[PDB]
Amino acid sequence: NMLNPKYTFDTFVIGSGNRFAHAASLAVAEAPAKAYNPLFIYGGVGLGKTHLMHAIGHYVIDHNPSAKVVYLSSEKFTNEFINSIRDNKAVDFRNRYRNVDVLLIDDIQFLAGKEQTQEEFFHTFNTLHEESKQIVISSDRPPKEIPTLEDRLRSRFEWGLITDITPPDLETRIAILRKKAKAEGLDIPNEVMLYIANQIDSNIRELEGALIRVVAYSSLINKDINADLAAEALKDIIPKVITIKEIQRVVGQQFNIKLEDFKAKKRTKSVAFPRQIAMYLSREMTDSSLPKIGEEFGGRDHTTVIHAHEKISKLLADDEQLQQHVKEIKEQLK
Amino acid sequence: NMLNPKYTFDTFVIGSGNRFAHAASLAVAEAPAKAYNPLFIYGGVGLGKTHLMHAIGHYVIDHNPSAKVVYLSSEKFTNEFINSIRDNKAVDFRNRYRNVDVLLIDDIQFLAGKEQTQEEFFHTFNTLHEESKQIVISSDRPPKEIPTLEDRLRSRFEWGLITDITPPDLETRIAILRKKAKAEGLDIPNEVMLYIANQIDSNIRELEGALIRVVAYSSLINKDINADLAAEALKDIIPKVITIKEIQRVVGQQFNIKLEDFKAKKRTKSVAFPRQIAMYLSREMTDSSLPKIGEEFGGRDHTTVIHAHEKISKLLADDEQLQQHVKEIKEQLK
Amino acid sequence: NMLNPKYTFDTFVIGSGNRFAHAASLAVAEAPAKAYNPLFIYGGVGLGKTHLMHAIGHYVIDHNPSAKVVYLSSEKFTNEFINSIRDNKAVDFRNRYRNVDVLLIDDIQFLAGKEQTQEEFFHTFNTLHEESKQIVISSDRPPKEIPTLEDRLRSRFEWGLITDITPPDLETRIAILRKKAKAEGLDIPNEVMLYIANQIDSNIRELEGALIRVVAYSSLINKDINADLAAEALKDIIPKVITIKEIQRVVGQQFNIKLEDFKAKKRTKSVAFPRQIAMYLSREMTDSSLPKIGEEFGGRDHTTVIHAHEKISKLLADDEQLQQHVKEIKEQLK
Ligand SMILES: Nc1ncnc2c1ncn2[C@@H]1O[C@H](COP(=O)(O)OP(=O)(O)OP(=O)(O)O)[C@@H](O)[C@H]1O
Ligand SMILES: Nc1ncnc2c1ncn2[C@@H]1O[C@H](COP(=O)(O)OP(=O)(O)OP(=O)(O)O)[C@@H](O)[C@H]1O
Ligand SMILES: Nc1ncnc2c1ncn2[C@@H]1O[C@H](COP(=O)(O)OP(=O)(O)OP(=O)(O)O)[C@@H](O)[C@H]1O
Ligand SMILES: [Mg+2]
Ligand SMILES: [Mg+2]
Ligand SMILES: [Mg+2]
Repeated sequence: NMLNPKYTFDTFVIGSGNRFAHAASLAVAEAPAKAYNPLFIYGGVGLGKTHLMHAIGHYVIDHNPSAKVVYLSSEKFTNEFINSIRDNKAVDFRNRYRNVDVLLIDDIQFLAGKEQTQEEFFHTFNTLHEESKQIVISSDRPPKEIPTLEDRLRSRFEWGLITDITPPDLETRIAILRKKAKAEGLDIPNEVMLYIANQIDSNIRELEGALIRVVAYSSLINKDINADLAAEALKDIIPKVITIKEIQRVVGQQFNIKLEDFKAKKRTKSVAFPRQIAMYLSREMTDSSLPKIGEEFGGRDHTTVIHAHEKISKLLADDEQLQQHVKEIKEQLK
Repeated sequence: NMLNPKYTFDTFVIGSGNRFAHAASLAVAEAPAKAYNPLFIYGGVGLGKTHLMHAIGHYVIDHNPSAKVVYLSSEKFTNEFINSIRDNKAVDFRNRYRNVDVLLIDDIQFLAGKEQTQEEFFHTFNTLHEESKQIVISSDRPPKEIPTLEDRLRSRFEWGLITDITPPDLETRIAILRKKAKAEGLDIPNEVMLYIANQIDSNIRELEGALIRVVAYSSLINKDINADLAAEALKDIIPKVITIKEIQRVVGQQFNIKLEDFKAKKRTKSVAFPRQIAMYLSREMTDSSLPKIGEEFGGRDHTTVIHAHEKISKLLADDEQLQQHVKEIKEQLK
Repeated sequence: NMLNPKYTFDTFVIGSGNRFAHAASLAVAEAPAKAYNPLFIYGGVGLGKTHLMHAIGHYVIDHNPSAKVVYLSSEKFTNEFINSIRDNKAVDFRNRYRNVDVLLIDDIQFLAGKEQTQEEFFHTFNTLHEESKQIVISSDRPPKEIPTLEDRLRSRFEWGLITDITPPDLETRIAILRKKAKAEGLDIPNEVMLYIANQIDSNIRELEGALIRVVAYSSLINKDINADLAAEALKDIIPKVITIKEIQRVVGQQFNIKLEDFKAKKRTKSVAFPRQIAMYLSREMTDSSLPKIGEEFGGRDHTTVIHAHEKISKLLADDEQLQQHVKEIKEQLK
């Protein structure tokens, strides 16, 4: 029906970051409206929530064919709700959504900032929970930190079980890629697999994207996939952690002060100016503590750093030539 | 209809800079919504991304007349979306664009800075991907480079195939120019073809401008096209790499300091000043390493260059006569 | 409408400097949107660019009453665009300026420095060329040297034919004068036309103004126009080539020295200083080459010329009444 066939409990990879959410979803599928009537899922994007609840819907339909499992996104919920209001189809909207055996909702964050749709979902939740029906909600934030949410909805969300998804680690990244490769029907070396899994890790969508790009590049070049092939295909795609020494060398390449001049005790303006501009940049951009930064940068007290960067802010609040200088600094440092 | 009849697969010259993009585009045209749904071509200017998307549309419409194919630019998308919002026809906008079999969207970079429109296109993308429809996206720069793009949209862009287009080679430029001439229905000598293609490597949109200028000049002057006539026509149409030797000769033509004076070990202000002004000029307008430029400039240490160009920066941050002097220098060095 | 009855192809006098532009414009007029779609014409001031654009519009409207030709300036474009986006009526601005069969946009260089107006014109150009609508662009400088123009908009400017207008020569100046006089309906002796065309060669506009002044003064004096009356009428309206000999004579006059001792080998200050000032003036005023001026200076070496020029420049960089004397000398030479 309206469920992707690729998303299923059997095609889902279990890892440390999704074991709890997977187990809760499977328990809900095995015991609908009995174990966890409100089940709330939150996590990052590209982390497996839609896959998980498509798997729930598939499980429920397969084990029970009479069930009316409905899955949708909060965007479509609001669109249908408002169009029903505008076309006097409110009774039909209520009929279609209050009587489903299992309900599955994407990205309920979309409801934030919408008052009447939130009220209508509140009443739908109430009716479904009263009828001992099953409600499953996904989000990217826990219900505590969803803005513009009524306390009744916030308390309903926390009523049941709240599960979190975290970014996958290396073993499950390789396992996910292996599962995708085996489903597609391609043979690829472990070294290529590990190279991709190590080089790209922010979410999993980009993992599949990198894999399909490298296999397509190999197909075009008409050679089998190797580690060098993976490296050459995945070149325009490859975060740079900035260190205190890295920002020091950035400033000592742009304004190219010699390395030991910052540590010197010279009070002249020519020597001083790069010291305080780099001090302000490091203070605003790095997470290192103020005494620590003073320690590496000449072992200076925090008072000098404070005064220097404060006067730097004062001079950059009115003067624009150094403003374009500093925006270039922050453009070529990254 | 909305597709340029000239832009098609037959009129596209395959090279080493468009082979990967053309392969992905033709595979997508052969198997819409089955090979790589979110296809993402990006590249420079005048390179053929619009030609490629028009070719995809032509192929899929010819091989499947019933298929609903919509090509539009992201600017047109924003215009129509905002007009739908203001005219109270948003539902009609959703029906128009969410039900398309193949959606070709041009220059997605325009969505940078438009958060509501990015959300709308995010929802449209999700619908078109859930319904198993094809989405082809064009851009100037990779999705990780575009500013003010939500991580959801960036990850969905990077989910599918990503291809890039590079400027043509010289043989590719000659082949493109031959195809354009034979399409126009005229014969141009290979000497003229090589002359124009060797003169211009910017983009095909100016390659064809050069060819049309040559043909127009020949038609006016009532003489046959040859290399000399092409040179006559392209006098005012036709980048000069700036190197350290030519920078030194520019400064030795403006401030006319003799060649061996820079290499001299003198410490007088009159001798020294041209040395450091030229050194700062090169340092701000060269890609060569500081030790290399220092060795070239009399085999000097990098610290002396550092101090000299830094005092140059101080004297240019407050003095204006040398400011117009240096702007003249940079104007006439290029 | 917005076109000029006095600006048409019949009133245009074809010459060496506008034959190419006239032929390209006539081709565009005969076959709108099909021969040279992005036509770009640039030149000086008072040369015939707006005349040619109005002639193109006149021809198209005359041969095609169902043609929506719109002539406008860049200033009117930016005014209307900003007013529309301030009134929140941008949809009507777009509806007006993307449905024009021919767009005759003038003095496009005005768009320099207005980023969003440049973007709106960029989208307008894309929409108009994507639908096979003629585009004619006029400027005072070639598209390459229009500042703050993006590569995209410049490349669209360079896509088609680019023409240029050169200041007219004597025969076509006299032809323009004869045409203007015959259109006005007065008989003027050919000697008067030759006199005016000889003693005013700047553009059409001052030529037309000189003719108008001659006619008005002669009408006031109720005397038939002749060479002497034209001379008296143009007494108050009416550059010289600078000569090294003249410069030397002038400088020697101010600084109390004769003529024959310029090439003398005496190293006395009272003669060297005026000679250095004269050679500095020749260097910074004339295009004469350094070997040539050295030959005129009794075979002095280029190194000595360099040293004297640098010394004079540095000495003048610290004082102002030598600059005053130099300004007085330049005013005398003018
Ligand atoms: N074990 C796994 N954990 C997470 N994702 C997985 C796993 N195995 C496969 N995937 C893939 O991860 C991808 C992430 O897409 P998914 O639809 O789950 O995103 P999401 O974060 O839930 O977002 P949304 O709710 O907006 O759809 C899917 O294409 C899915 O096939
Ligand atoms: N490989 C090619 N063979 C033939 N013509 C080509 C090729 N690549 C580009 N062109 C031509 O270049 C011209 C301008 O390029 P085009 O508009 O197609 O690309 P683009 O600038 O990358 O696209 P977009 O405007 O969508 O960013 C077109 O007329 C097209 O025919
Ligand atoms: N070849 C020509 N023959 C006749 N008149 C000419 C010719 N060239 C220029 N002129 C005169 O130029 C006058 C005005 O100049 P025009 O506006 O055409 O030029 P422009 O200064 O380049 O234009 P713009 O208004 O775009 O800055 C017209 O009245 C026309 O008579
Ligand atoms: Mg999804
Ligand atoms: Mg594009
Ligand atoms: Mg003009």
